[PDB]
Amino acid sequence: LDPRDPLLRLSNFFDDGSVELLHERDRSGVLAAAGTVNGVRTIAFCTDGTVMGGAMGVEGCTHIVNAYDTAIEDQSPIVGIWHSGGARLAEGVRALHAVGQVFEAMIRASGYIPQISVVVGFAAGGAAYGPALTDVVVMAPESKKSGVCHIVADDELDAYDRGRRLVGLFCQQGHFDRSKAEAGDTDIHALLPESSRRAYDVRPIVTAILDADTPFDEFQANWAPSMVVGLGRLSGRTVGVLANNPLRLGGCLNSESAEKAARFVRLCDAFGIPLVVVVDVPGYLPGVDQEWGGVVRRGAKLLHAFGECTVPRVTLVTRKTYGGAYIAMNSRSLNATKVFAWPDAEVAVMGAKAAVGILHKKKLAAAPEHEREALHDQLAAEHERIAGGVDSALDIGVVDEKIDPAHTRSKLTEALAQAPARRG
Amino acid sequence: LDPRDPLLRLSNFFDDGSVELLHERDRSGVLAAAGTVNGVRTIAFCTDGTVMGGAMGVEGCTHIVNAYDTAIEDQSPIVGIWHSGGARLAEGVRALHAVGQVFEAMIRASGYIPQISVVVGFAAGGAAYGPALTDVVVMAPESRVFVSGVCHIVADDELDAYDRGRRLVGLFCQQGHFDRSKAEAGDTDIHALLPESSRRAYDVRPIVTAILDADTPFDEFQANWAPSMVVGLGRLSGRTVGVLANNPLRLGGCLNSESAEKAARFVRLCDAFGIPLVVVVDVPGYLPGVDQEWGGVVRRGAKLLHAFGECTVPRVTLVTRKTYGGAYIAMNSRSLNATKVFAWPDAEVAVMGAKAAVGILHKKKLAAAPEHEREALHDQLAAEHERIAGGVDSALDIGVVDEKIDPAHTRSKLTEALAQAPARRG
Ligand SMILES: C[C@@H](Oc1ccc(Oc2cnc3cc(Cl)ccc3n2)cc1)C(=O)O
Ligand SMILES: C[C@@H](Oc1ccc(Oc2cnc3cc(Cl)ccc3n2)cc1)C(=O)O
Repeated sequence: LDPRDPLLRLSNFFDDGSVELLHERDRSGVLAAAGTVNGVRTIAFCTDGTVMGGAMGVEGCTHIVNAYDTAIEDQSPIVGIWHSGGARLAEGVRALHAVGQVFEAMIRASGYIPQISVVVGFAAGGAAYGPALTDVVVMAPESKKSGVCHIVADDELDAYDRGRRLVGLFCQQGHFDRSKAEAGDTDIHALLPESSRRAYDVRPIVTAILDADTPFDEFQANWAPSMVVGLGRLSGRTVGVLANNPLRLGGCLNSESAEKAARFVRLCDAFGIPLVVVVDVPGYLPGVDQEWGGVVRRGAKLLHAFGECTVPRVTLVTRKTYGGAYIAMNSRSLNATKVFAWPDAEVAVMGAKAAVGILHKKKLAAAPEHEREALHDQLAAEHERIAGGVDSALDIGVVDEKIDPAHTRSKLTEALAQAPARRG
Repeated sequence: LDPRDPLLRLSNFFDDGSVELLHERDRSGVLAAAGTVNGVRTIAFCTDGTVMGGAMGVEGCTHIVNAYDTAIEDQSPIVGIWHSGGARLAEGVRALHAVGQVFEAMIRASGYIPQISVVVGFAAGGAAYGPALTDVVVMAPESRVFVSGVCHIVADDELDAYDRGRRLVGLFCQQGHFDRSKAEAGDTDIHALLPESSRRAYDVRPIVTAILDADTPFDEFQANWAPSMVVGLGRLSGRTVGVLANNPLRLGGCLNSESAEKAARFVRLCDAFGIPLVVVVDVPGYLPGVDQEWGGVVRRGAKLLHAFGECTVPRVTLVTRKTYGGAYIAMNSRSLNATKVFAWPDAEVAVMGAKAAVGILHKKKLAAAPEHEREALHDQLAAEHERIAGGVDSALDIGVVDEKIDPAHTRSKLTEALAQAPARRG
């Protein structure tokens, strides 16, 4: 059989022997079917790369729409397998219309049933926008469109594999397990650099929080690299993680990271998936040139996403969190479920040196130039002794609890478990 | 510092003698008040630029939050007047928390009561992000936002800024009703505004203004951002409507990343407040960034599909000259549940232009043809393709256009469809 055969593709995705066609096979360019993915009833459709290179037509789109109606009715996840040059030129406006009806079905399904796209071949035009409307896009390398693909697989087979795991993440979310959280506790603080000025990759910290032999399904690893987001399991339960990554742009927020974070927050909130927000961010940045439009607009959207969120969302401040960025990273003012801080964490308007340069500008300016750098450092030291600490923020109430980093897992799990499924 | 006195500014904005302060005056850096705007009960607050440059602190932010709670409780529009360098740094994290609570209030109000910002001075940091969370930002030129599409309306001066601020609350809060007699009395031959040649570019704005009431301003949003797309509020037979229109004068009228984003936000705004939409379509395609980055147009375009697809206010489409391909689907097509789709007689609804279509469908015959005859062949191939594809009659047959109309009744036909639609569904 040709490798592009849609029944072959469907069969490699679904549980063995579970495939049930939803319609008679034809020359429409689409084959849709029901089946199971590790037991859970799932709907899927596959564009047929053997007919007109998978081009989307009236009858094909109609099968997709029927599959969507079926999935919506049964509340089943729906998975599309894509390989298609786009709309069938010969079918004219009729095909355009039919493609649009696919979009409208996906929009009706949005936030109601999970939608996973597995792009296994070239996908252009309507076949690029189709996946763009779904919740998670898995791409095989054999298939610039920056930020559109969430997960890059090794090949086609690995792509169905990640696709299958995603069905489990969304449809078998499970329960938190306090005993497993404690059993996985480690000293996560040890993963930080000795110097508080040195940059590090946050991912080992994310990995240490999540269950040990469970994959971290990171989204968009190569887009907006100053932000890390993705799905995993914490004591068996599906969680989404967001984490500033000091390794890139000093972990600062900017237009694309804010966009990446906001979309991820909205996706998890839509499906009842609780969030862990690992914060270590000194500030935020404009684009090339000094354009602030993006980070203002996207930043606002980030605020909106956390603000309206109802799933549990717990913040952990590892090292430092400053200013407006502090506010946007799931702060108490935006109704965070709980905010924890490691012992040596700093929560402040800005660095003590910068703070002092502003608060004592005139004293510093009026001081003799030779006594000045010493005066600045002395004032900073005294500022730092009364402002910035965890104990100050505790006092104000914007940090709920300072925690031993050896208890990060259990503490996080405990806070998430005590929150309602929906409120805040 | 008299001119930046908040009471003065609040008084310059509200109807004369309607100011009722919501709290004792102080040095918190904000003053909040209730009042009227052409009789509509309105809540407002002004940052106090005479105190530490309007810097935002715990007490001031608290007044803003109580103002929001009052507006939300009484379902009143709320207007912020902004002049602030940022947060009261000496308050430390306390100030950060307080500014966040302002954001959180704006979020609670989002889509529930109209929020209008009037930026009259330097607005930085938190004072930049606050207005970004509201629905319409008006900016006086004697000012600057800092920490691009963030400003929707640029006024002539501070008083002009208050005047537009005031008109805006009228658009949101006194939306009125459609009026057939007035719609018809304003009918003109709108098609006459197009060039003779279907290949010439033109500014779509006179077409929009021809549709809207003759003696009523068209409040265009973001005129200098995403210029291939025009959006804005105006009145149609006295009724507040939103207008979206591709503008052929810029980038051929093509969709792209920021035009899709501009359109999507505007759709969601009108949908939130029960404001019906007129979509004027003349779009031949869509574009990547000039570096060939398609990411934006894909992500933002999908957001436009979503905005129209979920929309429940009435929304009617008018195809004037052409609508092609994927851009056709996105511009409030029947497949996304458009309320009604009108087309002018010579309009084209198609996958692409006939010349382009044939060039693909018959690439081989064309390339085989002798060089001095390949042009006559291309043209005869095109003419026969458009005998059978692309016209309004065909589109009527398929069902993607509901009615071909005489352009001289454009304004009244649009009014009729919007007026007779359910206020919610589709
Ligand atoms: C000290 C500083 O205080 C600020 C600065 C900004 C601010 O508000 C926001 C809001 N959303 C943001 C979102 C992102 Cl992605 C980044 C930064 C953001 N900042 C709130 C307080 C200032 O006033 O000078
Ligand atoms: C012939 C052509 O047909 C298309 C192309 C694209 C398409 O889907 C969309 C969806 N949203 C869009 C949004 C915008 Cl702002 C622009 C273009 C958009 N296109 C649907 C059909 C193709 O398949 O090649």
